[PDB]
Amino acid sequence: ETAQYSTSKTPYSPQQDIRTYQPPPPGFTAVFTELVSRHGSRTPTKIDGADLLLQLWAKARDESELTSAGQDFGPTMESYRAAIQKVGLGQETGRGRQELQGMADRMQRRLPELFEKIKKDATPIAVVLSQQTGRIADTAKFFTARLGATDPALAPLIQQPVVDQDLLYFHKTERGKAYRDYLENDQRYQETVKRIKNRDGTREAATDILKTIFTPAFVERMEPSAVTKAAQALYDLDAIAPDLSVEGNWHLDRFVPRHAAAWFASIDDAKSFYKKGPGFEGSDITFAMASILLDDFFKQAEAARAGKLGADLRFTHAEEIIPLAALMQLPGSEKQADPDEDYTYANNPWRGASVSPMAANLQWDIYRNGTTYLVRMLYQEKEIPFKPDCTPFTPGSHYYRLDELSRCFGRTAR
Repeated sequence: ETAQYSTSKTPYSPQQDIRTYQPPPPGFTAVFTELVSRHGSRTPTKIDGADLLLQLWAKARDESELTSAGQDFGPTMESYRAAIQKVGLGQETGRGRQELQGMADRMQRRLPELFEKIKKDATPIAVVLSQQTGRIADTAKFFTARLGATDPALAPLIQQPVVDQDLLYFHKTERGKAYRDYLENDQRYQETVKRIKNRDGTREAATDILKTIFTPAFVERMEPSAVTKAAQALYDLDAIAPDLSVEGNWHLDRFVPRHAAAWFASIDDAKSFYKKGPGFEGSDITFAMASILLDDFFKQAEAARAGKLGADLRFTHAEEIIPLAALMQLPGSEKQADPDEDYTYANNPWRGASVSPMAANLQWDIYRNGTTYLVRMLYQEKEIPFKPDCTPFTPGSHYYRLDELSRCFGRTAR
């Protein structure tokens, strides 16, 4: 566990040791692999919350309304702010680099026979991006540079990156138009978000957060709206602090009680569940747009039978991984909400931390024996089954015939 209450800011950790994956059936050897990964751990995209808190802190300091621990909040947040600005807002941290390096390491150690075959055949390793610059391009570079550092003979086969916004940025392209209209205009969705936001408990959690730093009287002198906003800002900065573990340790949990973090995490997860995840029973508005990416996993696997491509490496955002997982009914995303019963941690398994942590990723390994192609799926590098109407190669197996997967996803008849 890299973090307990950070939802989709949770830093990455592989969820299985590669030595415990099921081995491929006898005579099957790796011939293709393909990946889609969110960027690694990053800084906040905005600094305004840090300045809001630093301005509030300076006022309480001047009024002599700081707690004992609150004395150190100013220096702590100034230091944290400076580290964020030195990395750059919305940019990859040193932990994010380490995350992608680790994923590259385990891919090469998991499929040594594939990378030998790729060098034998001179087949390319494609690299595909959601956008041309930023944390996305750096994420890909962390991964591909590690592949080439471990195996310099692989480096000339790794292709220069290309951008495919329909494939890896669909929530912001034309594919996402109906989805965005739904968010803006659907009354049931708007009512549900409002209900989540108005859950009783935020005011108490917010005051519990501010009271680590400020006297109760200072907190009561604030406008309630300002209490909510400052507490949210501090929860957010505490939530993402683990992403910056390489840059420092600011012990921001001093200022966010655990019960308050748990509350704010449950609010974030509920909102994201409806905005981006499985959503309401019977509706695919939040994730049908991801069909192009599921399509592509199939398209590239079938192409690999044609011997063209060695591996396909794709890099994108949570806003692509989350809907892909709901569309595929991956573990954690298989349960849509009854409209008469709002999402809660008790009635639904969906969590940002497990569905879409930083460097959230899905991988398919394709193995061949004669004319038979088997697929094994890794999710956060845990070996997982496909949805239950897909039949494994043998009972209990995590390997699936590629033509069985095409059938059970409706691409073919049999």
